[PDB]
Amino acid sequence: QSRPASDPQVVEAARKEGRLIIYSSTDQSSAQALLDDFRKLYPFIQIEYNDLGTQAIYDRFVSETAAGASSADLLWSSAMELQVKLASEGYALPYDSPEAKNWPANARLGNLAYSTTLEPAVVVYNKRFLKPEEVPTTREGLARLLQEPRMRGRVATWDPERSAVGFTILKADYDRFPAFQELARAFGKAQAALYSSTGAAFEKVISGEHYLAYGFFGSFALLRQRTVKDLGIAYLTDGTVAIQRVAFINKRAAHPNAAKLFLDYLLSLRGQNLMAYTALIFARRETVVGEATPQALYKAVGGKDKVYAIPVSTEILKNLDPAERMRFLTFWRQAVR
Ligand SMILES: [Cl-]
Ligand code: NA
Ligand code: NA
Repeated sequence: QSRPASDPQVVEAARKEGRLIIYSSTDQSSAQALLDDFRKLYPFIQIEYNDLGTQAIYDRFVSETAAGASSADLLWSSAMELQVKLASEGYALPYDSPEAKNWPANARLGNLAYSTTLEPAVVVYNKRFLKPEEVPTTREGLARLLQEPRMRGRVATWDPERSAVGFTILKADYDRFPAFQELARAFGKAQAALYSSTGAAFEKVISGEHYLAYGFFGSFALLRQRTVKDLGIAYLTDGTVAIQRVAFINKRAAHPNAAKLFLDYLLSLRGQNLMAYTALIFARRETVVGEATPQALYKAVGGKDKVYAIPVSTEILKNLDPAERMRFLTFWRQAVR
């Protein structure tokens, strides 16, 4: 009774194909439950899951296509600007997902690419050093906390010069919230350490070498919290930036119908529910019940209007413009040093 909406012509052509190749940035141990469940629905499809860095996905896909080689059927990546760039340059199979009828226009590049997640950039902290009631939930509040001598060298955030996702998140913050400028200068005052990776930042918070990290995905925070009871999460109430992992089907898929079934599964309530519940990846689909969901996120930030979803839109390509990049990085480097 929860099987994704299927075109019978598509399921029958997927049987003949009987294979699916995925290039994905989602860690395989996070995706596993979805792969196993997809196979229970479509046990006639053999999956090749390639778990790759977001740059690897873009380079590898661009290479194979250009050399004319067989590449991925489906590309699934948290690098929104690179996915949107490929899908707006002829790399994407146009396909109207029957599971995406209620997707907001800003969660889909028409029929070229789809959001699969709505993941908030949050504050994480070490509850042995900071109690929940003293962790501010606004940029101005965090800027105030970081004036305290006890916070000097105790703060982590992204290095937007070494992380594409870190860039997306901090740039969205800078473009949307004036108070971000005060907070960036406070990272300077506090001698914030910058990280190219969520895991390197989280390790230092768990160790107590930092007490607080700003701008990391709630999905990773929740996943680590399962293991680590001293990890606190605070949601920003003056405005939260959310990233959307983008999926699209290769225009040249060898198995385009298998890729439609998997894209439909990723978007369905069955797939979105399993992703939220088992992977603790914040779902896109608003009907999912549980902690890693739009409803839970909206209650935590004080309403839907306080979440800015980075859109699945060619408008985000301004982030790749050298002049725009430079203006942001010029401000950033001046403020945080
Ligand atoms: Cl990361
Ligand atoms: Na389907
Ligand atoms: Na639904």
